[PDB]
Amino acid sequence: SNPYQRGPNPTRSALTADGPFSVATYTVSRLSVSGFGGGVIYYPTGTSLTFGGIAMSPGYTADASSLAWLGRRLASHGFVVLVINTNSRFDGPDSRASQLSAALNYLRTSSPSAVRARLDANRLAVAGHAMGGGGTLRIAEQNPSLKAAVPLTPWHTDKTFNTSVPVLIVGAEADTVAPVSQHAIPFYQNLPSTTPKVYVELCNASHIAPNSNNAAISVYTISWMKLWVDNDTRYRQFLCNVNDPALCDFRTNNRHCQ
Ligand SMILES: O=C(O)c1ccc(C(=O)OCCCCO)cc1
Ligand SMILES: [Ca+2]
Repeated sequence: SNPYQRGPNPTRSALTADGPFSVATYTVSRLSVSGFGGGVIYYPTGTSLTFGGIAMSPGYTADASSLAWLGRRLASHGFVVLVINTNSRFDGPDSRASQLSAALNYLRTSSPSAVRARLDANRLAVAGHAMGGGGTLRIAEQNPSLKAAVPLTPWHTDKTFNTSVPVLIVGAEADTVAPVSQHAIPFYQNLPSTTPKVYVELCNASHIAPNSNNAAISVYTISWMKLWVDNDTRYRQFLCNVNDPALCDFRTNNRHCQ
């Protein structure tokens, strides 16, 4: 009945590992594009289906490889994921927003045929690590068509974003680079009260927790993307009535659960 629904009924165990789909990659060379530094597209193969798309940005001084595990994890659960490299490794968060915007336009207008055949360009979301997550919040403000945004241990000097795009922010308790008291939590609190939003804080986690395989990040990022990109309400169970011992803070206005 939901034409965008993919994969068997989820289990928490299943969302901590690569999913039902084989994954291929397409390397986007830096010279092949303008507006961002190229990157890697992870996309499902062995299938004739189409899937929503996600543009993902790494953080300060980092490249696409720092989120390669997450790009492949999301792809394997049924998404087309472009993890970008930036024009300069020292680009700030608003620059990363512009480069996410170029990456989304590339997906919708300049995709390789192998990517486009697996892509429903009408259903796009964004995600990002650190300054990349700052850029995710800025692009959510500009582009109301986005289905979801997931900033991972985000960093931004701007603390105030206006968007109706549903936002789930992942904070890291022990983050000294983007302390949650100065970034993640102000971001959550200053988002509109009418916008479906969730803040989770991983116990004992560091700023680099998003840069390698992480069960909690996998569960919440897949579930948020499934819920909003696919309208797949089967993933409400992991985001609602939440009792998760991996988490040491949880905040929501609960607008995503019905
Ligand atoms: O995106 C990241 O992971 C990230 C974000 C911020 C810093 C940082 O040191 O902020 C202080 C200095 C600002 C520019 O020098 C480092 C890394
Ligand atoms: Ca602002």
